[PDB]
Amino acid sequence: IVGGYTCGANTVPYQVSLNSGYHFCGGSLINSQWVVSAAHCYKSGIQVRLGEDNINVVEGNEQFISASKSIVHPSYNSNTLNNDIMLIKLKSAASLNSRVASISLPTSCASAGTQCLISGWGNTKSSGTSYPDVLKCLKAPILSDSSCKSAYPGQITSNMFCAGYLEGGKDSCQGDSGGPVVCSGKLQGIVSWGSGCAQKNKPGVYTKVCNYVSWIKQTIASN
Ligand SMILES: c1cnc2c(c1)ccc1cccnc12
Ligand SMILES: [Ca+2]
Ligand SMILES: [O]
Ligand SMILES: [V+3]
Repeated sequence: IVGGYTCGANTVPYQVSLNSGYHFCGGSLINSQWVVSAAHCYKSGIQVRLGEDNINVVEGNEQFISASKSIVHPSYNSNTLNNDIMLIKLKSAASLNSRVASISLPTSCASAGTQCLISGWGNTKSSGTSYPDVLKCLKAPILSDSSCKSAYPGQITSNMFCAGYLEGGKDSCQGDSGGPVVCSGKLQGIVSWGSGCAQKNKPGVYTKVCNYVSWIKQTIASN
């Protein structure tokens, strides 16, 4: 997260770190047994880390639970990043309390202009590299479909939305992938892609979670 702020420990209690020996992506806890992340975050050997603030120190609220199964969306296209969503089933159920809690799926899509909370442990620089140990946060508005399409002509599908600031300075970045975009208490986005980070006229692009609730529910119903 470039241009954000330190969230404060366990104030984003649905935020997960995906670990394969190291943090490589975020995700969102949607119930005691399932995490939503980006399909482009797929890898084998994932451990889900819940209750994290500093990802390099055991602070006392963590739950570390291995994935038993990962399910990339059937129509995920890694070339276009269309349908950039994946479900991760936990080997054992998370214990839900104030420091670890699920985030609700949407019933309806979010509106443009809605201020959302984006979070993660990604790069905090738009040029150069600096990775934070504690969870970073960013408040960012959903942008119009037309502004999004103007920013990335020929690249935005109906399963994507832009959020952020056309002036630059504030964005998600490398290592935030797969993490939440929460608007009015619903998981509306997943950190997907952009063109650099925090550049003028290049806002972040997010998977539009409201288009996947049927697939999520059906999948959870049978796995
Ligand atoms: C870890 C983190 N981010 C990424 C990947 C792995 C792989 C692909 C990709 C494409 C767009 C944005 N982020 C990532
Ligand atoms: Ca920790
Ligand atoms: O990334
Ligand atoms: V990334």
